[PDB]
Amino acid sequence: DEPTSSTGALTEFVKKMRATARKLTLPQGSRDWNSMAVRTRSYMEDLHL
Amino acid sequence: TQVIVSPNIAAVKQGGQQQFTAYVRATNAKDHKVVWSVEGGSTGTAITGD
Amino acid sequence: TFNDVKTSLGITESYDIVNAIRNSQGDNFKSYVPLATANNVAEVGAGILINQTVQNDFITSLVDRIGLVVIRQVSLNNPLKKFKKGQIPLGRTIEEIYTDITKEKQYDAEEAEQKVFEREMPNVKTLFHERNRQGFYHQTIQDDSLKTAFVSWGNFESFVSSIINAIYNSAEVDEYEYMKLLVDNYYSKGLFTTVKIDEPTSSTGALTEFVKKMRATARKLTLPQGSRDWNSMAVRTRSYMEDLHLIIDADLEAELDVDVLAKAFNMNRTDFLGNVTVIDGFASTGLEAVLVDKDWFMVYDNLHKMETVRNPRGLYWNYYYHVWQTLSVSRFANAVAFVSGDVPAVTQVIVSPNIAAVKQGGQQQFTAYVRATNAKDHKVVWSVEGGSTGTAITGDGLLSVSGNEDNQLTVKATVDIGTEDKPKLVVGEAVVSIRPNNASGGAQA
Repeated sequence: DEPTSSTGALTEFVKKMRATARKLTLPQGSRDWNSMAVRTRSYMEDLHL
Repeated sequence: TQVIVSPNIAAVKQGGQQQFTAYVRATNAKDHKVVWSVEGGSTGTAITGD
Repeated sequence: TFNDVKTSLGITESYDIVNAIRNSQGDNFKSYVPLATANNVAEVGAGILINQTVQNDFITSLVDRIGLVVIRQVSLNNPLKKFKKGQIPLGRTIEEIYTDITKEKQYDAEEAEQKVFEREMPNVKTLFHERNRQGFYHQTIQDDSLKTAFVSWGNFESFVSSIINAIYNSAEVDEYEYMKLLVDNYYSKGLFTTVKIDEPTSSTGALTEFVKKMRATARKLTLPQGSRDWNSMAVRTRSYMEDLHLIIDADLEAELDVDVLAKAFNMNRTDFLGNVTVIDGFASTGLEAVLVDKDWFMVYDNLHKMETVRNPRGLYWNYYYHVWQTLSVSRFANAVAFVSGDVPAVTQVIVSPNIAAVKQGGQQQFTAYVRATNAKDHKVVWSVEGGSTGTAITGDGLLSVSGNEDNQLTVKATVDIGTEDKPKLVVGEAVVSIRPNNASGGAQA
């Protein structure tokens, strides 16, 4: 939902943020976040929001 | 599962108006309807829709 | 001199504390009941204005003396003097020039064969400031008659010094009111970029919704790429965070102070993010928290001159302290006025460089920059009021004048808001002079 629409929608956006940014930097990686669908891994110092 | 009201703590001037925002936390996206109400107070203190 | 007088002279006296009250009830005024000299303290204990020659209580021929002289001194300083920018001896007008960015073209070697020496004009907007105030502060000190009023030389000098400090305070009082006036001029002329807020005094949510628009606009003003909006000339300009100056009044501070900060474990995250200065004014309606660059003020100086004459026949000096200033506002700096209450849908329609100077048969595109307040509406309606019979603007800003066009034109960018039965328009304007073509003219095939 739009995070500017409320405060309750704002914290909802943060929980979807931090959960996603942890998924990008798991040590086993995933196929779910590229578009070539390869098992890649990000690092926290590389992610730019 | 629950409903979150914006400005959970509000402190409104007499005569003033605070817009409130409901945030329906759900699983199925049915965009559920809200009924607003207010407990305590006068006859003049009455909430409207939205 | 003076004959008799009452003691209460300018006293309106809501209730008589002396006889009508303290002598009357057995109420909370019982703490003042046992006082023996209370009817005297309540009488002249506010100060008196007209001095009598009160006699002495024992030797009635003697008089009572003034035992102390308390000359009280004030020093009045302009809180906005840090925005003052200099002095001009010679000249009247200021030519503030902005150059703006231009548009990219595509690389093509085959076309580059024939367009080496083609020319493309820069995008340069200028604006103009000229001298505004010319005033003086007359003061007269008649030193020799004032020797009758004092006994000490140390009090005589501290009084004649005080009158010299009655001007130089008034030169700071009136300069402050003129620098507030430039703000309310700039809002009345409709030139701030208004961010519509609620009145922060009403609900503390409306206060906290105001801090969010405050910090956002401050972050938006200082984005390194700059932004076209937030100023009245509509150029791409970039503010520095140390150069933003949030000008609130004293009430809006204590809203943030008591409500927001008091209950903030992290103070810097709900901070105003500017160099917050405090006034007690803005005078208009709903206007508060004017967030400006420091280059917004174009206050210059022209004369600070104390000129004296002495009348020798009557023993006095005249003190004419002349102040001449150029009190104006740059529009190339960017300025935001958080106006509560109801504001219009469109505040202004900024148009293209308003000096187009188009040759007969030429074309010129005019770019509208609508300063809408809320979210979206408002297609622009164009117009060629001025000369005609050939002069025709399209739905975009192309002018396409004529071969016969002579008179200057007024290109209008009209935005209709409000009611269809009384259509309130926000009409931005642009001027263009028409120079003759002189080739491919006369008659034509």
